[PDB]
Amino acid sequence: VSESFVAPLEKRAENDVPLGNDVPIIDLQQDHLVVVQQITKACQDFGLFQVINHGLPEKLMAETMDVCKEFFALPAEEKEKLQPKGEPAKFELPLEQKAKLYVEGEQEAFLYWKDTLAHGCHPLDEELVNSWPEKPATYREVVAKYSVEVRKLTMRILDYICEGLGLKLGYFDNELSQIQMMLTNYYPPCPDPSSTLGSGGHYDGNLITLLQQNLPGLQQLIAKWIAVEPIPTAFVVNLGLTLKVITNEKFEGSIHRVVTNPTRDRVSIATLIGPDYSCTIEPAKELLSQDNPPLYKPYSYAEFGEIYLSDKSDYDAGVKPYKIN
Ligand SMILES: CN1[C@H]2C[C@H](OC(=O)[C@H](CO)c3ccccc3)C[C@@H]1[C@@H](O)C2
Ligand SMILES: [Fe+2]
Ligand SMILES: [Sr+2]
Ligand SMILES: [Sr+2]
Repeated sequence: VSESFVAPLEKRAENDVPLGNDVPIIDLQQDHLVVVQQITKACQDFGLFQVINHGLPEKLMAETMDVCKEFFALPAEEKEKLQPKGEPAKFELPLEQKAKLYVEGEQEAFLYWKDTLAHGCHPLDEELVNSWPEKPATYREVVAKYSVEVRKLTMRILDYICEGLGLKLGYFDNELSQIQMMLTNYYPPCPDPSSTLGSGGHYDGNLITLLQQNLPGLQQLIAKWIAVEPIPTAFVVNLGLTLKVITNEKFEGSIHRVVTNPTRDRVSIATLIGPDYSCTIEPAKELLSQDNPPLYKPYSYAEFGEIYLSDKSDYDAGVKPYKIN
């Protein structure tokens, strides 16, 4: 592989990462209180769980994976239409909601073995959808339906979380969930998987992420890495750094990475829901007391975003400046 993609020695993945047998798989068609309790335990102990029988149509999940794979099968001349000034966009502010192809890495500067299609999904209007990919022909109609359904499921999970925390229902149904970035991640086969990463270890900076996958490669840090079993009809729920802060660390954030494969490609669909850049983030005042003092001072999501996207010296470098007590 090009030296551009060689990860620092300490960040390279070992070849035999064990299956995470303790990753919670939560059936959302259990009794209401059982679902609340199981989600609450998973958020407190792990910060990563899968949801099944989640009410999002399996046919739509399959049709969305199909059109996402079809997009990444498009020729160069079509993909160039999503490369501003002839190259992929960077994950930096301002993060625009129009569709672009993105490159990502860390500055021992190296690049992730990954192509990402990203666009906003909320609110859905003619202007936003007109800024989505023109090809494949069915991308817009399928992904419009998918984005509405994934948001519906995310808001159900956030209200289960509200009941678990003792927050009012709809606590996150506001500016805290206003941004919905859909990241379609393409991992082509890699000649040297021992030296590269599809995605370096990270928290998602946002509130909550739902991830759809068909093939292995996703791993979680529990200094022990575990493999997250692909269930094609499930969503992986990753709690973000923003929810870790708002819950005053009552909930864990998911630290995860993606490893490369020498033989086959992989497509994942990540729906990243979180605050508008104008938001002020702080521990929920409703949960604070002399026994539970705030561990973070209030901060600008925009200010956090700039640090989160640039400083990868530590997983929580984004929130380090705002730590108190
Ligand atoms: C591996 N990368 C991490 C950083 C970046 O994330 C983003 O771009 C999100 C998109 O909501 C973001 C969150 C919080 C602040 C700024 C950006 C792109 C991807 C994600 O999987 C997480
Ligand atoms: Fe992520
Ligand atoms: Sr180009
Ligand atoms: Sr257009």
